[PDB]
Amino acid sequence: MLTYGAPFNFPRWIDEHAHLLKPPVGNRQVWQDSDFIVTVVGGPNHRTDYHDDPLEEFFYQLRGNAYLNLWVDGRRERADLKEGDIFLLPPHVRHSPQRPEAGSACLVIARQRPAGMLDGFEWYCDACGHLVHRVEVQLKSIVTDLPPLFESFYASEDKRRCPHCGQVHPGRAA
Amino acid sequence: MLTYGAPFNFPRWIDEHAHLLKPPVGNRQVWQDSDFIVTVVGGPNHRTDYHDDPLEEFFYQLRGNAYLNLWVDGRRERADLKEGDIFLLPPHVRHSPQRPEAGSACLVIARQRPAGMLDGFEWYCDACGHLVHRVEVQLKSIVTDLPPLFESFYASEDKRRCPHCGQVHPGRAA
Ligand SMILES: Nc1c(O)cccc1C(=O)O
Ligand SMILES: Nc1c(O)cccc1C(=O)O
Ligand SMILES: [Fe+2]
Ligand SMILES: [Fe+2]
Ligand SMILES: [Fe+2]
Ligand SMILES: [Fe+2]
Repeated sequence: MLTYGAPFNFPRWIDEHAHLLKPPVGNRQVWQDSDFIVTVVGGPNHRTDYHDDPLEEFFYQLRGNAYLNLWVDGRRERADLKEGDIFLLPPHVRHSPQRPEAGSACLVIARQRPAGMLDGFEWYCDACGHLVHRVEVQLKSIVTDLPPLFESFYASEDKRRCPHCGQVHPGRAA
Repeated sequence: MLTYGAPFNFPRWIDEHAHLLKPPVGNRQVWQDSDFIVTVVGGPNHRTDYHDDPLEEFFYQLRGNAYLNLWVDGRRERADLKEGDIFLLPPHVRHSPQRPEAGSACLVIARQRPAGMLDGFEWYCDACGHLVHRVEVQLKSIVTDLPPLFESFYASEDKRRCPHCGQVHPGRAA
């Protein structure tokens, strides 16, 4: 049967769950236990991490504007997500979503990762740009696994200390 | 780098490629050679087949309305796709997309199938409902593998002959 239920109005669903799109991530999954992970992300969010997703991610900015901070070579870049843009992110491109606008909404689609395909979360030095800290995880929820991770980074000066220049990353106000 | 290029305006892309959304399928792939198969489908299309997709499919009806004829038990059903609806179709649910409206557009997202994960295309008897004909394929393009398949069904009375009641399926005007 229709395991994921019947079709429904998306604009109206987003209006109804707007109150639930909370920071740091601003996440919300539309269907549970499905192979496609379909989420709506709103603003304002708070992200200092770069995600290393080992699969592709699809974006469609439905309301408001946002941008992804990226590493493209070793260079800091930004891909803008103006209202109405779509974007397909290749695997492993480090990205840090910035969602400043209240009432913002972006459709974000990813797939369940196979066992032993791990996500990376990375922070980089503000001063020298060297990698400061990386955690790899077998992700089981993009909604409710993210903020505990950021938490233990923020709460610890040794994790935030650049191993190249010794600058201590600002953590939860970067 | 950004293999699939940078973000771009989706409404405008659809307007620009509207002339290309041709029947029977009405298909068009946004990015090539990617793991997510992201297509826009428009109308009017012409579909008599039921697709047995071994992975999930995501739908977001962006412009116009459409419906999927389904088999849910062994029962013929219809899930309507009114403008603005989203829908996640489970694996293997037989579906026949009907897109009657000109200037219609639906975002449809699927994944590349692994080797040896085959798609099924099926036709059913109008009179008795028995399965008339099934082809399994290792799909390599959802745009440009579909219509040749339908073609050899339509062009052949033995393929269209119900093995239960001997009724010959109407083929290319069903
Ligand atoms: N891209 C994202 C991710 O991988 C996890 C959570 C949120 C987002 C986003 O785009 O905001
Ligand atoms: N669902 C579809 C598919 O699997 C192939 C081609 C077209 C569609 C559609 O929704 O029209
Ligand atoms: Fe991400
Ligand atoms: Fe540093
Ligand atoms: Fe299909
Ligand atoms: Fe029959």
